[PDB]
Amino acid sequence: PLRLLSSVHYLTDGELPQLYDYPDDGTWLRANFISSLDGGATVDGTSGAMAGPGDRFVFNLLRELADVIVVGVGTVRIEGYSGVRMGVVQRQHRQARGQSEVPQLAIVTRSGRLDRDMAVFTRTEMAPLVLTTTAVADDTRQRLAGLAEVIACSGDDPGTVDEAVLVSQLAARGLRRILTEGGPTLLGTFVERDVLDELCLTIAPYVVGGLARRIVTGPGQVLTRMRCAHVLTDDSGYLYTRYVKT
Amino acid sequence: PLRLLSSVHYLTDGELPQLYDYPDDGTWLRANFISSLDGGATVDGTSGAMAGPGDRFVFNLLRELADVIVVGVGTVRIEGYSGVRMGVVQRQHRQARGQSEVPQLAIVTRSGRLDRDMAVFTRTEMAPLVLTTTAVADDTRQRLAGLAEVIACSGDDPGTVDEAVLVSQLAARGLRRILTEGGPTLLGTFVERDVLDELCLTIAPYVVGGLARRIVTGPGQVLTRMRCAHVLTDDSGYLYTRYVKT
Ligand SMILES: NC(=O)c1ccc[n+]([C@@H]2O[C@H](COP(=O)([O-])OP(=O)(O)OC[C@H]3O[C@@H](n4cnc5c(N)ncnc54)[C@H](OP(=O)(O)O)[C@@H]3O)[C@@H](O)[C@H]2O)c1
Ligand SMILES: NC(=O)c1ccc[n+]([C@@H]2O[C@H](COP(=O)([O-])OP(=O)(O)OC[C@H]3O[C@@H](n4cnc5c(N)ncnc54)[C@H](OP(=O)(O)O)[C@@H]3O)[C@@H](O)[C@H]2O)c1
Repeated sequence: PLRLLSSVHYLTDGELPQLYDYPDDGTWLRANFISSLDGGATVDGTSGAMAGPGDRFVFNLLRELADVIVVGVGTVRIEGYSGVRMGVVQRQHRQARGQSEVPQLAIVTRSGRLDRDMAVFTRTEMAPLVLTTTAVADDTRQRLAGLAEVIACSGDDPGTVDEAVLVSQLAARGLRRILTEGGPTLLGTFVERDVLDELCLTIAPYVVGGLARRIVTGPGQVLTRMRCAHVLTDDSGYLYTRYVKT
Repeated sequence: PLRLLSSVHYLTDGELPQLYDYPDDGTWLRANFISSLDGGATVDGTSGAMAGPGDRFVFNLLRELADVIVVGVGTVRIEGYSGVRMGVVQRQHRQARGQSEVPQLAIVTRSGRLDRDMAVFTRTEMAPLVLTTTAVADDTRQRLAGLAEVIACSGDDPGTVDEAVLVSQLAARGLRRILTEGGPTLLGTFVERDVLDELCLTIAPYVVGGLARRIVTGPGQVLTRMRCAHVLTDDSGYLYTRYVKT
């Protein structure tokens, strides 16, 4: 029944993208998170502490592959989101694949209460998308004129975001290779709404104790089976897993 | 940097214990938990739903190997703990290793408010240990006379349990191969107190959303590095990991 996993293959620069390729067509919502062994998403309020040697490799790759990075407004402020920096070689590979040189950032907010003075609009090569509700879209649009394209992502209720709508709105703009890196609330809603296609999860070899929240938070409770596509490791005992929805 | 993990070896009946052996001497506190990809310890309030094909294999093995199973009084009630059932072959292998035929159960409680009428004392081959505080030990001892050996596990504060003391009290009684299966509060305190030597964690290939709590709960925040001793898998995409403290 049980099989021992072992390192059978060293990954170099180029086999790595293959492992994390998006499907050749269709919208694909990929999440990339890190957590402790005991499910803590945070250490001292952020994720960067737990980050593996591999983790920044993988984190960067997934960004390189994404058409858009979708992020909750909470993570933007907390993780200090600025523009998606692509290095010269990253830009090259993106252009080679026919994508823009830098992935778009898309910020999800139900409230739309994004300060014009927010950090996220400032140090960036590209104006973010703001994914919000039909209700607040117009005001948000005017308030953020010149700083962000504001997109209504309501489905039926104009006062909330419909996550499948959100996904289709991004697809609608050719941003079908979607990466989300947080936060837990956002991820929680993707999970609740069953629109998460893939979870790339770094499991950091730490226990952090009970204080930390999980990589998903919120009222959602589901039981979505996923298929383990791969587990990578490094010498530091990290697991870089990639699971795709059944 | 990254290595692809793959199934290199089929585990049979007998190589499995080797992977999960306790050190030949010394006290060893091993936890065995299961969680979802997104760190949920529970589904609908229990853990059994997520359980792999492998998971009951491993769960049983770890029990077979343990001198004592330490459990919070919460898990006892919630998971419906009765006596540790060992099958005839399990008993045999335990005797072969010089252990009692059935592992002892040890219930941790600060309050000591264990009903004499509790389920845990009833359907069992062996009287449980009750690990509690110096303060309530005497009353708990009298109240549970005939049903459980009550052991004070205070260190300095007689009103709380000192987890290192708890471990030594079990060692003191020859129960040095310790398995805990919960709950999160208990595990949280083992983690807080840095007495957890090993975490065997089943990662079930599900996301469950934000409602679930983690396999550790409580106020504790630590950053304890662990070494990945092994990752096993099955066809169902479960990971049966074993991490030992650095
Ligand atoms: N371990 C990891 O991998 C990881 C990764 C990322 C973040 N984190 C951590 O998690 C924490 C942040 O948590 P968080 O839950 O507040 O982050 P968040 O999900 O990014 O932010 C929450 C806010 O974003 C908006 N939002 C999220 N989902 C939405 C939805 N479905 N529809 C409309 N708006 C939505 C809402 O904004 P409005 O209030 O404006 O409506 C919501 O209040 C930080 O500590 C961060 O470091 C950890
Ligand atoms: N996914 C998994 O692998 C897994 C495994 C096990 C359990 N669970 C789940 O977790 C839930 C139970 O959570 P829980 O935190 O209440 O379980 P718990 O830790 O077993 O029970 C908590 C209680 O046990 C006692 N306790 C725990 N740690 C103690 C300590 N260091 N010192 C003194 N007493 C201590 C206290 O009893 P007193 O109040 O009497 O002082 C405490 O209130 C259930 O839903 C269960 O299914 C999940």
